[PDB]
Amino acid sequence: GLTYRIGNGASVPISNTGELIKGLRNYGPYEVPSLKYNQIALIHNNQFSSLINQLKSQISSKIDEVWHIHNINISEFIYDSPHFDSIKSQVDNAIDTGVDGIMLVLPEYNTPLYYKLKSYLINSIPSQFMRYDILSNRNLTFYVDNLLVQFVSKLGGKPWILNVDPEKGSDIIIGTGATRIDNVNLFCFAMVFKKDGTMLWNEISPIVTSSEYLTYLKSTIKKVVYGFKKSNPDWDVEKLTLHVSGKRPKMKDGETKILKETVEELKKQEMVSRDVKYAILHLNETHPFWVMPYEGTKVKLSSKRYLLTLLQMVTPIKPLSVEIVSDNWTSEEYYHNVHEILDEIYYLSKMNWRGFRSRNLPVTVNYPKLVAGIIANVNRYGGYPINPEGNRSLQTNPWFL
Amino acid sequence: GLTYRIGNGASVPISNTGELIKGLRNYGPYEVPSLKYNQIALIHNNQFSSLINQLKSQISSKIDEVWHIHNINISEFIYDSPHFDSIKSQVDNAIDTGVDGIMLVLPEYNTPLYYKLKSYLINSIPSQFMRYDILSNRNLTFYVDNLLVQFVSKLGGKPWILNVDPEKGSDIIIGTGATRIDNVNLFCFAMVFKKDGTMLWNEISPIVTSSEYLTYLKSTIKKVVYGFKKSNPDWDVEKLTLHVSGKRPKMKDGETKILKETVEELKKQEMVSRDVKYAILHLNETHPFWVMPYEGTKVKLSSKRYLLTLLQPMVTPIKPLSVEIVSDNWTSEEYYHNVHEILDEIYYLSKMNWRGFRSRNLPVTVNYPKLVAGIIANVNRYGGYPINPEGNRSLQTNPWFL
DNA sequence: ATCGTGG
DNA sequence: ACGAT
DNA sequence: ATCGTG
DNA sequence: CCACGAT
Ligand SMILES: C[As](C)(=O)[O-]
Ligand SMILES: C[As](C)(=O)[O-]
Ligand SMILES: [Cl-]
Ligand SMILES: [K+]
Ligand SMILES: [Mg+2]
Ligand SMILES: [Mg+2]
Ligand SMILES: [Mg+2]
Repeated sequence: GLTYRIGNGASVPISNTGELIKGLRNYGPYEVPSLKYNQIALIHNNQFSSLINQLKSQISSKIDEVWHIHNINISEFIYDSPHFDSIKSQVDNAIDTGVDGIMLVLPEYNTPLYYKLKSYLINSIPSQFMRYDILSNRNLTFYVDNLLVQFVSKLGGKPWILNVDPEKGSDIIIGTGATRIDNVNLFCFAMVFKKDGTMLWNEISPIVTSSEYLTYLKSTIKKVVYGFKKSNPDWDVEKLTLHVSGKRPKMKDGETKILKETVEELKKQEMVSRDVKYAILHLNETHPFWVMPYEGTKVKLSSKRYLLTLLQMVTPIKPLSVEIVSDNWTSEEYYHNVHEILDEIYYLSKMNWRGFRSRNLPVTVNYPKLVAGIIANVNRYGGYPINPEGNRSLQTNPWFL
Repeated sequence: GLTYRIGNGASVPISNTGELIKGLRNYGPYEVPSLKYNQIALIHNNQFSSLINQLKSQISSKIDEVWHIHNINISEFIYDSPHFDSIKSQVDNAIDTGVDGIMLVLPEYNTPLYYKLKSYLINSIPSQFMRYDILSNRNLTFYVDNLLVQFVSKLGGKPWILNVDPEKGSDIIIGTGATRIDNVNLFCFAMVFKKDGTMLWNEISPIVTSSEYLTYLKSTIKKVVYGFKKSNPDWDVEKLTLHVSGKRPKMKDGETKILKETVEELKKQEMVSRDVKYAILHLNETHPFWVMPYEGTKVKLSSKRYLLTLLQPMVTPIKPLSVEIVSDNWTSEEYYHNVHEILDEIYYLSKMNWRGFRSRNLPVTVNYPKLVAGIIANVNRYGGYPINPEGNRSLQTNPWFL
């Protein structure tokens, strides 16, 4: 009987898109974003196109009636050529007029141009890309519907959160680890989440080589907890869970030792409670299968190894492996704490803000994968480096959606 | 709603021992064995034992009331010394009086003595061994109940069969493969089953080295099909399934190639239909897990690999069975239809176990070969009388290994 | 070797 | 070692 | 790059 | 890389 909390104290069942959208119309999102300009720019090269005009009308009406963001104006900016220089001029024109976000329509598939512009925008202002070639042969309403879930989130809104019991679960969950972007290079990440699935803070390392992995893992985690604790000084962390994921160097014994060391150092500096109870978990997507009745099903493979059959004639299953690699739990509370962390992981698999029907995979694993896609391709095609440190908007918003 | 067919047209639901025993009392087993002497021998070491006396009276009453084998006489033979020669003398005395089967009580868990005597009795007469030191007033009822399931079966009875749709599944299923008895030596096996779970014929190769595996795999399958077809001349086989199991040499591509050749040779010889539709399957027990609803669940891992979540009968244990289709001549149009049928068939066969009342929840085409392998390996280890069913219609057609 | 687990 | 109908 | 599964 | 679907 799990539900999403949306606006005005209302709650709606999970797994029901139609009831969610209707819920949003009646009660609004959990948090409407507070804008500075009440202005979005739409940037395209199809000035008097009838479909740009229908796009804009659906966006304008849905922002108001579904997302309850009232009195928004959409200004258009036209670029003459679909080249970086020409598009960047309109982007810069829009920014200097004062806009809260940019909706950027590209004409065709162009990976280098996309990653160059996306990395520029990430460093500048919340943004949402669109492809005009795909838009044409597409049902517009489903297009704009899902599009605005992530754009409103990038603007700082909170579409919905999970209703969870404040007596149960982790005070915070840190999704951490690293992801390879090629055979030698990787970056480390650390993301602090509330048990209701909301991202509180994120940090990423520079792109480094696998030999630098453990050094930057500890430093990225210390960075994220320092940043989180500076902005939530009165947040008491007495129960802490780490979700470690990502295709990363296979140094499991060394990694667990450095993670355990990090927690005790954070405990040294009173970043977490005096006797914080913690567990370090490895989360791994495994081979999908199809059942030829499983929602919330937990499978025990061994004393420290579990599997969650996450649902997405036939029932496709995306199983998630969960291994408890370390914990300071007593043996009396152990099984109870196991049930809580596996429940928590299942709850977090309901919390992705990429659209209304997102992939059901824990946000602690999926959001770092979205970050990896951007970082990998910006390094591959030469865009602007993305540096969250020092930039509160990047540290506190889901810029990666 | 799967059910077992027992006697007089009656059927009882699976997974309920109480109703199955009551069903047998009311209606009899699916087939009562046809005995030659109406006599069985009980051979033991404790003439004045109250437990032996209660054992003999429970066997007598339940053979009559549960299994509907009426008017059987149970003669007794006492051996003095608990050693091979003395016991074998009483076995030989009992065989010479004219008996249908021997029930043999041994003093304790003496493994060399057991396998030497059991290999002798397998080569002679249906038999059921018991341990004197394990009998107890508390367990005697359960003891005799299950003991008789396998003994009636070894006498040629059919306790129960699976109620299955005659239009679905395989005409015959051949359980085959090999089992290593040590790092070098193995034996091959081939068993023919009806889709209702009954075993029709079984053959095993001699113990051979792993280098001889593919040769003897082919010859053993041909022997069991020649045997089935000689004794079921009109059994049309239009749909054939092979269940390949056992800890055996790593030769998957060559093994598959030989198994296909074997089927093609049996078609040429008109042992199966020249247009037989068949599949070769690898059945593998994998690591159990526990769900923290799954009865008969089929899991697809790819177009060729499947998993059956068989229940092991807070935390509920699962004993999954990997099923890989390594070869088939199915049309793409009928493929997934056929996949559903062979996976359901494997589930149904996991409900067939004539070892006792409780289902083993492992397909009979895997489990009966594991039982044979236990005997063959230990009889070689402890130097018993070698067992080979060839030329012995009794070993070929009866589940001597239970 | 009543049969199966669980240890 | 236990429990099973 | 609406986001997903095949 | 495309085909089709979602409220
Ligand atoms: C910062 As750049 C677009 O020159 O890689
Ligand atoms: C058990 As022997 C040596 O009589 O074959
Ligand atoms: Cl007693
Ligand atoms: K005895
Ligand atoms: Mg996006
Ligand atoms: Mg022999
Ligand atoms: Mg037996």
